[PDB]
Amino acid sequence: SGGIERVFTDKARYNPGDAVSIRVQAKNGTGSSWSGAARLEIFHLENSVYTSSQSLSLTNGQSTTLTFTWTAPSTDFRGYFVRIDAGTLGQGATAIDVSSDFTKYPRYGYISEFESGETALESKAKVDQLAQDYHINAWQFYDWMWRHDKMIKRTGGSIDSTWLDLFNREISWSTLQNQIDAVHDVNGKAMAYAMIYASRENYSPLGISPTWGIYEDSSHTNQFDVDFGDGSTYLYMFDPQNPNWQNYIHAEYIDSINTAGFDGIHVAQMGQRSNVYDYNGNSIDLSTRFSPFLDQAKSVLSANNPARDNLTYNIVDGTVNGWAVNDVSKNADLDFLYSEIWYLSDSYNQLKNYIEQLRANGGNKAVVLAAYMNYADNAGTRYEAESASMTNVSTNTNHAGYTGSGFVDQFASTGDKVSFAINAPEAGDYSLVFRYGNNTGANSTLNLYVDGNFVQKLYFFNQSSWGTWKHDAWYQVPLTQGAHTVELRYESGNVGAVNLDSLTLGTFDEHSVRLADAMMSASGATHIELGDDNQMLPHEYYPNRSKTMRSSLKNAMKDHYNFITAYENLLFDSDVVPNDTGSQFVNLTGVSASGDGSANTVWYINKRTSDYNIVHLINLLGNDNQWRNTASQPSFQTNLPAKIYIGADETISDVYLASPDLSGGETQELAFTSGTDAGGKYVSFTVPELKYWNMIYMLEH
Ligand SMILES: OC[C@H]1O[C@H](OC[C@H]2O[C@H](OC[C@H]3O[C@H](OC[C@H]4O[C@@H](O)[C@H](O)[C@@H](O)[C@@H]4O)[C@H](O)[C@@H](O)[C@@H]3O)[C@H](O)[C@@H](O)[C@@H]2O)[C@H](O)[C@@H](O)[C@@H]1O
Ligand SMILES: OC[C@H]1O[C@H](OC[C@H]2O[C@H](OC[C@H]3O[C@H](OC[C@H]4O[C@H](O)[C@H](O)[C@@H](O)[C@@H]4O)[C@H](O)[C@@H](O)[C@@H]3O)[C@H](O)[C@@H](O)[C@@H]2O)[C@H](O)[C@@H](O)[C@@H]1O
Ligand SMILES: [Ca+2]
Ligand code: NA
Repeated sequence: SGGIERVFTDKARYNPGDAVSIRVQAKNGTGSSWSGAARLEIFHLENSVYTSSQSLSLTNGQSTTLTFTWTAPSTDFRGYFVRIDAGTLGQGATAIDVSSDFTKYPRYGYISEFESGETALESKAKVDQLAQDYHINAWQFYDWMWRHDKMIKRTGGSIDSTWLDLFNREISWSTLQNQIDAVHDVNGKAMAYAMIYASRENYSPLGISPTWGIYEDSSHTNQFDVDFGDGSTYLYMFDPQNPNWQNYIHAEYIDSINTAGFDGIHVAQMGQRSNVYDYNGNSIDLSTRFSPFLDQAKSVLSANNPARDNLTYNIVDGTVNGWAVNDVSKNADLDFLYSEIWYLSDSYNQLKNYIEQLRANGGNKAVVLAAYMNYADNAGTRYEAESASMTNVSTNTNHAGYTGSGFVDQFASTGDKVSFAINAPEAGDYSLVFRYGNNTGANSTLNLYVDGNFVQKLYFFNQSSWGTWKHDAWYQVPLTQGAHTVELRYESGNVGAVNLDSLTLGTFDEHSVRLADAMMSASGATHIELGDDNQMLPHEYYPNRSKTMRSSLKNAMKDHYNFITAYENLLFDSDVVPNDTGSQFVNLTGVSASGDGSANTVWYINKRTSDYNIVHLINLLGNDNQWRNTASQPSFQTNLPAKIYIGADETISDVYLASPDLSGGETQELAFTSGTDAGGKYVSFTVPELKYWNMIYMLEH
């Protein structure tokens, strides 16, 4: 098997003029010798712009790697599709982005691990995989810093080679510096995460004054804080418009750029706080105070280094006219916009409208969303704990909300054990996720053994009652294909007790993820969801690996990111705008349609540039209108008729459709007819295949 195994480029973005080196990795699986050619074609949208061929002979079972050189055309900010054809050996694809500045088309990843064991080679590997497979061109470095108010730890004037972060992880300077070097190698940019307004506890001896702080009340009595739950460890919050706090923390931003080599600062925040005072007791609206900080930030960064002055800011809890949404997106000197969605834009449609507001408020600046998929779902293959092998503990049913036929109780003493026999369909990482109850008044622990080896002590959090199930006890392990044993053991020095409901191989649901990303991108945004060593982002604490992508979803992602890179001019460009105004329409014979992402339908979103009329179809057949929750496989459709009404205005030369779902997102020309109905001007064609997302672009001349 295989054929064309990988297609990718040495770097994630290129400048105009750069030599671009397309690699193609091929392997003959057909138990025979093979001789033929591999043909390279590169398109800018509908138009072929380079073609080339190389002869290829391979014995039975032989692998090789071809290289095709290309030069990036001098028009800046253009994306290209890439096809490789090898006849009977197979085909493949990738995409190329020619853009001098990543902030126009951000494809944002992350890094959250900085382990000392990590070699420069491993660091390059993780960066290289994301850059090659998805064209990630910027990375958010998460929880790299020592302290929030002192990001680089020094002993005298000497940088400490390792340090411990607020959750006691060991951060390595050299690992960090290697990863940054690697990001740069692929023409990546590196964004340091940093708060706008946070110090850590016991701040006064770092010369920070409480008089710079924000307060819950007007007697300067309680400083807004963030409590990490151990009585020691806190963030304290400060006034973004205070000139001393700006002075202090912008000097840290700069230290970070200049010492670590970052290309900018990803500024975070906690979200909405109400009834906010300064030290002196003047009531203040915290939501208008971020962009004066950000303006000042931008200006001291651009003065320090125009090449490394990138800036974004987390608009937390995003939604149409959400807190700080308007002030930030309209008045902050940010290179691009960023927003963490929680529960105010739960429908595909609501989230579309938020993206549109953002894109409109910012002057078609790029928007990136953080939106952790399947966040509330225990998604993946479930193994009931009542159906496993348990010792000195028995099943029960006497507390509601379990899955299956019950759960294992009284898992409270030495020698108690539960063994699950699981199958791993493919070698890879697996998130072992346990659903459980704990009402002992504290944290509870068990020891986790895989195939007879201990792997980690595991914490089970205390809860409001034994009626209440959580599933935030997990650990991620590598596994070979085939059978394995996963075992929890109550041993010596384990504490508390738990009811165990089940084990789950925490898995992102391909269906929901494909839909969510098509929506986001048709709407005009990107999604930060990939990082470290091909992990997908399950939670706001980025080191969290309670879900894993299986290979089926990895491939769809490679397709998705190929797609949004080749078609970035049609998806993201400065002049790409909705057609919401007017009153347009689309008809699909056989299937319901909607313009507002209604449940169990197909969804048209109509957009335009001056060159093209664009309609995205997104297949919500068989699924609700919520973007985040898991979903069923939608009803794929074949040879489906459509008619798109337009205006008396438009004349349409050709019709084109590309989809990540089909031939890796290559563009097909479609046959079609024109004319007029009672409803108005119209055009018509058969959509050969709709799976999750088709984009229809129709050339207007
Ligand atoms: O205690 C059990 C708990 O453990 C893990 O979660 C840990 C916590 O993650 C988050 O808080 C840590 C986070 O706090 C600040 O950032 C918050 C937030 O900032 C936003 O702007 C940004 O978009 C987010 O990415 C970021 O999380 C600090 O600035 C940051 O340095 C620090 O990393 C979360 O808010 C807390 O709720 C969690 O306790 C497990 O992953 C989890 O399952 C478990 O419940
Ligand atoms: O302060 C005294 C102790 O308090 C805590 O003890 C908690 C218990 O932990 C385990 O039980 C887990 C179990 O808890 C409930 O059962 C409550 C009672 O219900 C029945 O009467 C049962 O037959 C009794 O044994 C039990 O007391 C849940 O309903 C059940 O689903 C859970 O699995 C131990 O088995 C108990 O002996 C503990 O009391 C705290 O953990 C201790 O430190 C304190 O000693
Ligand atoms: Ca169960
Ligand atoms: Na859904």
